[PDB]
Amino acid sequence: KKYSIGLDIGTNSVGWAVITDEYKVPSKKFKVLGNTDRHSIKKNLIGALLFDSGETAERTRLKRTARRRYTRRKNRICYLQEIFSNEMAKVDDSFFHRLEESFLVEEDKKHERHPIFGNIVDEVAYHEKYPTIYHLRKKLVDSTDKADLRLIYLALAHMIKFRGHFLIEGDLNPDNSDVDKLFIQLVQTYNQLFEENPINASGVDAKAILSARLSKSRRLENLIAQLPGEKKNGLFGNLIALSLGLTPNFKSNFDLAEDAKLQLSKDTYDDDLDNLLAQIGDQYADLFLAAKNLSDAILLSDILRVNTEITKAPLSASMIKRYDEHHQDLTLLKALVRQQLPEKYKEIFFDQSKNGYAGYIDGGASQEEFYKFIKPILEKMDGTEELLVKLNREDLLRKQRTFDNGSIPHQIHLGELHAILRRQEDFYPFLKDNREKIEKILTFRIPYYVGPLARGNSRFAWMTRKSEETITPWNFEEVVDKGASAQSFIERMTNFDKNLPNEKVLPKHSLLYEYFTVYNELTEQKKAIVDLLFKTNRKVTVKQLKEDYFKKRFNASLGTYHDLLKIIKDKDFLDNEENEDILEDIVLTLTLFEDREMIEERLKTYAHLFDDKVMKQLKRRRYTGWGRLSRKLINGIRDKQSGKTILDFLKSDGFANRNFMQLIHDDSLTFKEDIQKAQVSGQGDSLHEHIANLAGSPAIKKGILQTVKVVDELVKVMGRHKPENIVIEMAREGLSELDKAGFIKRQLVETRQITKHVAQILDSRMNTKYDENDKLIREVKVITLKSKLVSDFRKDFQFYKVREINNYHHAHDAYLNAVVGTALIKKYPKLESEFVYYSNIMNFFKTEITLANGEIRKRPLIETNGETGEIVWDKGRDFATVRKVLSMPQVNIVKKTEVQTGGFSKESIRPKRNSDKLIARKKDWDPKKYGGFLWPTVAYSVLVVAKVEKGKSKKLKSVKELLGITIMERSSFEKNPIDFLEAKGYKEVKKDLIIKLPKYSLFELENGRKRMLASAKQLQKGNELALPSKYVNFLYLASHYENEQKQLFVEQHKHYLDEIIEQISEFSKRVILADANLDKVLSAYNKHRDKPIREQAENIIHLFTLTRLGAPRAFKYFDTTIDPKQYRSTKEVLDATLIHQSITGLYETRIDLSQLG
DNA sequence: GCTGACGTTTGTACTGTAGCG
RNA sequence: GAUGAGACGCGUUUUAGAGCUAGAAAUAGCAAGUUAAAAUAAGGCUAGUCCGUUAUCAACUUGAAAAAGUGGCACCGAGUCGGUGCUU
DNA sequence: TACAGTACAAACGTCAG
Repeated sequence: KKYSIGLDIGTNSVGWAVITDEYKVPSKKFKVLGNTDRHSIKKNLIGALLFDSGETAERTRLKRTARRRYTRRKNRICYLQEIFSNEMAKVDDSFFHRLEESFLVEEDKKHERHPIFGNIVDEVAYHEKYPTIYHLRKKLVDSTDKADLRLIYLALAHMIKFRGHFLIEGDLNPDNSDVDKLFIQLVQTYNQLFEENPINASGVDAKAILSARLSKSRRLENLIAQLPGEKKNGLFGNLIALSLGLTPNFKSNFDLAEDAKLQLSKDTYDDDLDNLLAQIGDQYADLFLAAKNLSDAILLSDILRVNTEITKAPLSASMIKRYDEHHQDLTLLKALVRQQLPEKYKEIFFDQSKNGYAGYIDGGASQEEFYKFIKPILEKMDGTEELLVKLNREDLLRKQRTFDNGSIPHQIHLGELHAILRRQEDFYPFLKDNREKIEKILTFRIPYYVGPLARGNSRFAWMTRKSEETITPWNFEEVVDKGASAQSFIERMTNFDKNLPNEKVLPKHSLLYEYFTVYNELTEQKKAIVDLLFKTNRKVTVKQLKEDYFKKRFNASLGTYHDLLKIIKDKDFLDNEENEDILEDIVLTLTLFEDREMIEERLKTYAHLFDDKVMKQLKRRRYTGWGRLSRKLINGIRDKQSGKTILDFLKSDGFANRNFMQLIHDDSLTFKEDIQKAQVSGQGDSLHEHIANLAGSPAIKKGILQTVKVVDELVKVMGRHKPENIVIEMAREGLSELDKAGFIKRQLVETRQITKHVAQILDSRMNTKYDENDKLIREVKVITLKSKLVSDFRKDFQFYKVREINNYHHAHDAYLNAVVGTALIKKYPKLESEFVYYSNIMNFFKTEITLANGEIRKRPLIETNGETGEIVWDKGRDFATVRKVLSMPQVNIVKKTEVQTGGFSKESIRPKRNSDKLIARKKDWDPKKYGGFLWPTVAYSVLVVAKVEKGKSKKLKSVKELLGITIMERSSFEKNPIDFLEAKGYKEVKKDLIIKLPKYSLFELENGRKRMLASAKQLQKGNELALPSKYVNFLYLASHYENEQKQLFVEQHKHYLDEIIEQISEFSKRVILADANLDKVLSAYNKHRDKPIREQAENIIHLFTLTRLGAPRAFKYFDTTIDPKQYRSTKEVLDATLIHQSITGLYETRIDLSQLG
């Protein structure tokens, strides 16, 4: 007999349901394997697979980047120490070894305690002479003294490590460092985006309003009070506030519906800024870059404020003069305190937990916590005004290692490098011989297009070698094949157009992209409009359109047409038609790279077009990002009837215009057929490659894979017979004949490309037969549904969903996918070109139709299709079946058992203490002496039966125990489990009996109670409530008590509130075992029953957190908060029935673990 | 979010200890 | 909304930065403090200025692995699946 | 020889990241 499937593919679950011709689900009796006494189990063929959500590579990428950064940093040091190696070995033989084991305690350390000089006199006197490394650094710069080589090393290393940033290109000049010149460039950028309401920098001295001895807020308001055209709430004002490192609300400016807060000091500023630009435009990107550059410049004028000489180590000198300022302010504060406020001293300067100077130096407090502790203490205190104003301009008792040190360029460290090096060349000859080598060590940066410097063994790299020898800062220029590496960067980094695959996506400031998007929005008058307006200003207002042309604002812009007209300065060149592709490749070099030499090497191909000054400016220009479209989509394909391209149709289209999405979607044109012919993957792909070829989140792709697997298993069930229909939903998180048809399309048809891709995967998986001709035979037809059809079925037919009760709702939604899609496909035979891979198509389920006049019109109760004579939907019989299935108490819910993968532990390194639970950070490093990590991630648990040592008599006591293999020791456990377990103290373990138990491994124990494994030390809730349809339909309708017969349905059935509460009571006594929670709940229901039914229901809807599957989690009922009963034990599952579940969950293998021992 | 860290806060083995002249 | 490449700044951890004074003291008073080295997943071998947190994974039989293979039907009912009748 | 003194091992909240 024929059957169908429906699937509810969410980000966290895949509902699956099997339905016969009649919409009823089967219920096969499945075979059970293993040592239990149930040889079979009856299961309904409906279910949902639950799984933890597929996460992005982003955090792995961030970690990987950190790992490379640290490795290259201590190669930078190793290169330094190699250069110093022989000559240090003379000047102080053990010095680099003393610096190597500096982290060690004295018993572990082979050499002396004090790392620099060995002895306590010279090292203490180093620190007295130099309390901060910047004292040594400015000494070595200022002072031609023949200083001890150890000190040379320490300053050079404190610059080669911690070398600042590489954002300023070439040398340091006032055109890219002075706050004045840059504020001038920022106002030019503001006036470039907004030619309306500009401002003039001539009234504002950014060297003295900015960088003044006042706060961010004083300087902001002094700046506003000298701008004629602006005000502190406005756009330019918030840009300066942000530059000032304050946190403005640009949503007040762009009139955004959600809030939009920005702070340049914040570590997620890039994400927030990117959301801001998705929301406001792309034109703003050079405005915000100029404001970021201004923040870095005023940060540089604030940090570099000592100016006693131009060569005079200006960073080190300021860190010193700050130490001077800090030690006088600290002498002042301590004296102030102990003479005029004699108590409270200890909480400030000794406590070490509180946010005073104790916690600020000695403990864990940051400068902002310290300012929020100290401000309430300088307030209500006298004589302290000089300190309070230092705190107000955030200068009070600053550290030298702060969050602001990321403003420091590498040219500052190179000038101090060069000063130190060629201040001591004439005393150390190897400092002259290798000064170019050390200056390369700090200056060298691997370019963005070369990647990791692999030797074939990297997944990530593409670097191409001109020589087979070891890469270095010095030999990089010749051992890397830069050209081949950059061509490999070109070919790896180009993404591909999802509309037309295997075609490179354009740079998003491509000029063919610009002409296209302006024309697309603007849909010979077009030609006149763009030549007169869009080629003459960056953003055409509709007032200008009417005044300049209708007499005789638009989002889209030719901004790069304007940039190039500004930069290369001859207009007749950019309007010239054969000059498109030179310029397409210029914008492509210029968006692809961020390196000076690679841009210059590629622009050298064009050195004959433009003069070396504008070429210099063109290489100084830089663009970022990428569009969603390829030139073969915009201007390559062409219609076979009319004989023009998409772009030509955008330019001329007759009397009636079409948008780009219509040039794709239009039936009449041949673009859609060419696109759908091209949509397949080149030369094909595997299942896994195809899902990694889809356009979506990894969680959705995980759902798509679990969908494919539950389908392949729902045909491994019921004898390899394929389903006649598969219905898919990707979950949501008058009229003329062509308009009646458009309202059918509006109802029935998926707009989201991911689901069509799912239908393609399932189709190509299921359908594998062919004619004598090339014609496909498709044994399965794959249906894509839409949630509104389902949700209308749910809402209209009193058939409601409220997802707090149980995870059955995923399975019920897939059953709803199955019945709605399978009724639709036999109701409408001729419409299978319209959803397989009268106008309100949903009305065939209805009993009665309410018309626009108010009147009522009836339908047949049995609903049938006239094109076949087939019965399709028997109201009151299929409608009754679906209510049975939604009520039905057994639904297979499988939490996918998963090996936990991820970080070895939580990231924070905890201090040293006598606890055994600490995870050693190295193998040499005893946690009792060094500290270490905590909260290791259990990768999987393992059931071990063994002897272990017991008592002072050292008995070999036999134990069955659940041991947590952590992610760290998974590799060693899987290398040899016997010797790992023997090293864990488990003796003569039974190898054939060892049972691997990943997270969410399921056990059944008593009275049907199921409990599942979070870890060898923690368990989670298994079962869930079968509340029959009446109770769930009630509790939706009651929680939505606030059509009126639906309110009366809730004032009737009052007792269902009591019945639901006693069913959850019964159940959680049976399964949840949180007695004091049920007692609180039953007595609180007695306490609060006088609250309205609507309030009752909405609180009981939250109360199912008492029963929901998985982790115990806190919840509330009116005034009362109920805390989780955490199952931090595992002793019982050792004698439970372990269940190994199939990915659908139908097939089972059950191990009664009590039989093991 | 939710596994586990880290205390308190109870519940189990081992040695003492018992009015006496 | 996927993914990748180059740098930074901190943060943490241990160590070094002589503490002093008393006095039986489980440390009180005072003084000090700003910095640095090192490590930043353990580590791995093809030994690279690389790789190590994404994806993937119920169980059983073959297979180094890749991978393939493993569970009768229908009915009547439903507390998470229970029961009856044919069949091998 | 039953209970007392008391050194020792599971369980039960709030943090912690």
